[PDB]
Amino acid sequence: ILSKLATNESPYFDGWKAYDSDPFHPLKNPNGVIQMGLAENQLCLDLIEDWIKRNPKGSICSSFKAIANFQDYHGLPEFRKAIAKFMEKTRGGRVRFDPERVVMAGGATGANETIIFCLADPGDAFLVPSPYYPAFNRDLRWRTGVQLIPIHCESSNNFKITSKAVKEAYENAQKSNIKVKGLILTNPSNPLGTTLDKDTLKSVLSFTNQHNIHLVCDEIYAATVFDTPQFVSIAEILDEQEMTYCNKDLVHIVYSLSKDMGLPGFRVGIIYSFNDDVVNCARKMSSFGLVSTQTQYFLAAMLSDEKFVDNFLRESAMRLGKRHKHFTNGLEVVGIKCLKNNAGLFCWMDLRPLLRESTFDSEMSLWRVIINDVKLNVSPGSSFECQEPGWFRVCFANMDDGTVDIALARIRRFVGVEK
Amino acid sequence: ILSKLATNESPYFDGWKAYDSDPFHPLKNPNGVIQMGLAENQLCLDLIEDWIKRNPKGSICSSFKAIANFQDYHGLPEFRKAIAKFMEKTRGGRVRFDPERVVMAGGATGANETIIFCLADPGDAFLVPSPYYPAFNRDLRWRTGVQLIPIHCESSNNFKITSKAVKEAYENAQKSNIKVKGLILTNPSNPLGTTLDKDTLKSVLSFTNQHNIHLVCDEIYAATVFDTPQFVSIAEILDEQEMTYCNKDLVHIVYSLSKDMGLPGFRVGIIYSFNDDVVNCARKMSSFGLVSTQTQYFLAAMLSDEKFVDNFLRESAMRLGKRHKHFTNGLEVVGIKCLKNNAGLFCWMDLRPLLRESTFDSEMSLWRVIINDVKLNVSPGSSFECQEPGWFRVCFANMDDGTVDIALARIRRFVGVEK
Ligand SMILES: *Cc1c(COP(=O)(O)O)cnc(C)c1O
Ligand SMILES: *Cc1c(COP(=O)(O)O)cnc(C)c1O
Ligand SMILES: NCCOCC[C@H](N)C(=O)O
Ligand SMILES: NCCOCC[C@H](N)C(=O)O
Repeated sequence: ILSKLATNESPYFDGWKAYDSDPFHPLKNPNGVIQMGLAENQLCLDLIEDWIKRNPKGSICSSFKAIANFQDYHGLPEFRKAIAKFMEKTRGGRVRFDPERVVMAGGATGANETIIFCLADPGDAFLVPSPYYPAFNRDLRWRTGVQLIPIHCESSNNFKITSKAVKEAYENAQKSNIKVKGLILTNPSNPLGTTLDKDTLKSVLSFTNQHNIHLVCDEIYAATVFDTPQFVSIAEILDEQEMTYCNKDLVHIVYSLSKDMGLPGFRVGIIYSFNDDVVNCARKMSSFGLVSTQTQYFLAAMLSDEKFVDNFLRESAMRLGKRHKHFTNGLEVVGIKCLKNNAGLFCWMDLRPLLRESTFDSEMSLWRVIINDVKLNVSPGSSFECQEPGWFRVCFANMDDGTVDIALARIRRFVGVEK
Repeated sequence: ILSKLATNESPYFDGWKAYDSDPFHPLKNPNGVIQMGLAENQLCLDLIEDWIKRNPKGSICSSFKAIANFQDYHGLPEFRKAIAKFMEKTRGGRVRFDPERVVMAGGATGANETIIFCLADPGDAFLVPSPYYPAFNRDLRWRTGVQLIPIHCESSNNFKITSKAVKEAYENAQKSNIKVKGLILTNPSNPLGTTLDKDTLKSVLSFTNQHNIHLVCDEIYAATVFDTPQFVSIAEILDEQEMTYCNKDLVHIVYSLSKDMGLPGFRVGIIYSFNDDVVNCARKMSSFGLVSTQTQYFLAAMLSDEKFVDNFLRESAMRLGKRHKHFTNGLEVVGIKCLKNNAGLFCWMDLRPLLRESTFDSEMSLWRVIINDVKLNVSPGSSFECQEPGWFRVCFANMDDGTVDIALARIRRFVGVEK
């Protein structure tokens, strides 16, 4: 006699399974499936590996007893500070983050779930532009009892958020007598890999503020921007003249080191709320997903080395851009267009012309050819609740140059032999 | 407009505050408050510190990329295995643990909360003997909407669980039309520091099984036993002849390394369920509180060193016992009796004769003298929902010999100057 949650728990996992089954390897499995579905950042690990060698004092008492026995939920004082500065830094030191507000959580997964707990009761709702990070359906609803309402986005205006589409989704929900507690954005965007425009942000923070609902911003890809415009954080939107009168009790940021540092395995999630009560409730809830002191120690060390941090953010961006363009260009050879983007660890590719029809059935049909016959594991627009068929997210930050070129040839091959 | 949880959130923290304010230190603050309220294990850290030095390969790629990028929620294969054996070992290898069942969680705090999510819906109930680990009131209810029903325990039969008291609490709840989904024990016991008797366990697993409700066992102090009888794990109760027919879907274990290894800061919580569905649901929920891969690596290394593990469990028990007896004896000099115990990092001291009356008001009165005038931070029975005044939990595993002797003198002093 389990609980509802237990007693109530795989079609979009076909790609992921096809790979695990026949995993590509240059020598061992050369005709294997190339992983292009997971958003990992590895074009920089050599930068982190390096740092670790020349600095044999950023771990295991380089004070072992202290970090091992330390169990306060504000975490190590120096850990907070290094996280707050790493954040100011990512937004070009154009804003200040008070580390006394920095709260921990089980990576961004626990961050997003915890914040929802703080802003909505079972049954309440949250608005969210589509396409969006699929795990949201779990992270934001499963144990929170909170439901998600989609704000529709299409290819015409390149998938931008419009006051029309927002009030559309918003008002619509009201008819059904649904209580909307807030709106959650992802900026830079996932799966679009696009940094939201400054005015666009303003419009949304306006709508949000004009209806006293929250604006949760998951800026986890903040340090993956590799091309203009420059990333405008919500923290910056608030320090602006015309936005001075917005209620900071409605604004919150959700961060993590899993994507712009390539450390998803360290489970470093952060919640930076402009609301003191939320900061409180959020911290008390962090004792369910506190970052390991052992890991807090190591990061306080590495993130305190300005020289390293400045080099990384710069060096890393240079590679991501290099990689991205190299991939985009290859695709435009065989005539494949992508959604122009300047961030993320992937690109929003358009295969609408390869669809036999403009139906999801076709999208799923084509996708099967890619995971089985072209042997590349990629994600289909439907996985992200994209409301228009034909789009695929393709990740390019988890492999080396040679592999990126094999995939390109494979795509070049498949396309040629199709017209 | 926050959520109910946020918009709804300190008298028992007087002791904790008195210490932070005037913290004892041999030279700096010699007349300071001695910390005897926190259940930390440090009589062994030298054993762990040591191991780390002679083994400079149990951390940060001694394979950094791999552990850093690793994000599967079954965790590192070798991490599970070393945790499963460390567990078999703690129960005298008298039982076997299949590491394929080992699920992670945010320390025991996230373990206990996650399991409740899996076994009870908002409004359901759980039975729990009193006194109990105070954080339960948060860990088990706060975000689960599940309520706790106390099974009364008194000093007569030395605070044992009786079928009478259990069916008492159980049936009583039914009248009030409350749905009871299970019963959660702590063995060894907190704050009693007593390992439950073999037959006693059987009786409870019987009542539980005879009413198809769950039996969650938080055996977090399993490796702190320092005196007979020997710790009987619930895993062992199940491998017994007369218990062969009990439903394993109702039995679950909750573990952590925070108390018997002194690593509360590494947030290593485990859930070992004999129920395959719970194991599933529990794992999917672990992605909210996964142990850091960086920490999984280090533990897979140290816990794989049998020689070390055998020495530790043995060495550690020897010190805990040494310390405990030395403390108990001192107390019996001035005539202070404690509840006989063979585990934990504290002792259940009886100050009933010092109470001016048999009321909690008196208990709180006396407690004030101890935290302010005798300057020792200790926990009062009421903090643990003890239903009878006069008992105090006093922790003795977080300081050295000299400090343990100062406290004893302080208590000797206070007692003398009181009769
Ligand atoms: C990858 C991702 C996450 C996961 O963050 P973790 O730290 O790994 O938990 C959350 N949100 C978005 C939008 C992501 O892309
Ligand atoms: C100390 C304690 C906990 C906390 O375990 P953590 O790993 O620190 O989260 C849970 N339950 C009991 C009974 C405890 O004594
Ligand atoms: N979508 C389920 C959660 O897994 C985390 C996301 C992962 N980084 C990915 O991009 O698939
Ligand atoms: N009681 C609140 C949770 O803190 C954890 C428990 C701690 N180890 C203690 O013994 O006080």
